Amino acid sequence: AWQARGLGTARLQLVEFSAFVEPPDAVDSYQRHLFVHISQHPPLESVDVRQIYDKFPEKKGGLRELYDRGPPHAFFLVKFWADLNWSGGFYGVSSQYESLEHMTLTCSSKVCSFGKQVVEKVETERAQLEDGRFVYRLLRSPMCEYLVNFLHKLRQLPERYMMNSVLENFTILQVVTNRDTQELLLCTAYVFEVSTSERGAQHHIYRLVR
Ligand SMILES: O=C(O)c1cccnc1Nc1cccc(OCCc2ccccc2)c1
Repeated sequence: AWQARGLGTARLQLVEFSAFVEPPDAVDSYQRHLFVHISQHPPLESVDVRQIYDKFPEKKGGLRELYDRGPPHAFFLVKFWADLNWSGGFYGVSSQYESLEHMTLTCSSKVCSFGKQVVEKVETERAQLEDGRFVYRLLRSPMCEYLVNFLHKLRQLPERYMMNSVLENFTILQVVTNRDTQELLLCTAYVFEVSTSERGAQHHIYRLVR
């Protein structure tokens, strides 16, 4: 009855999320290539979280501990089929959330390889009042150089199944918390495959249950 139908909770809803590259010539005629993209402008299916425990960090800030803090309804798994056909351009990530209440968000994004945290980015965004609800805009964050280099290497692999093998061990954990109260608002686990290109980016969102 109170089961999510999109990625978010009654406190904080994902509006839009994308990762993209704009070619250097974008200044002349604009174009951006979307690696992955969620736009949220029946209940979702569910995946038991224990199955994905070892794809993410441990001991602290890991999935089990986070799920242990709660709240359980705030945990989502997103599977992406990334579009890897698109050098020297701008690699960016854009996130947008909204809420009924005014908070200061802290958003932590962790890239893990074989479950070991490899890179982490932490950002805060203060609410902006706008049309009844509050909007949080973390737009055009530069991709970190580890991911850009990873994408350039990945795009070079001679077989799609080889990119999928490599991506089997690559995950991203995103945890959004109330900066002031420390309460977790949204935790999203991302897992990745490569899209055949022809099909651009796709995704499938699941609730994480236990
Ligand atoms: O923004 C950053 O530097 C950043 C830093 C630390 C952690 N996470 C970050 N961002 C982020 C979050 C979620 C997805 C995403 O990229 C999808 C592209 C992609 C990557 C690999 C295989 C296929 C497709 C980027």
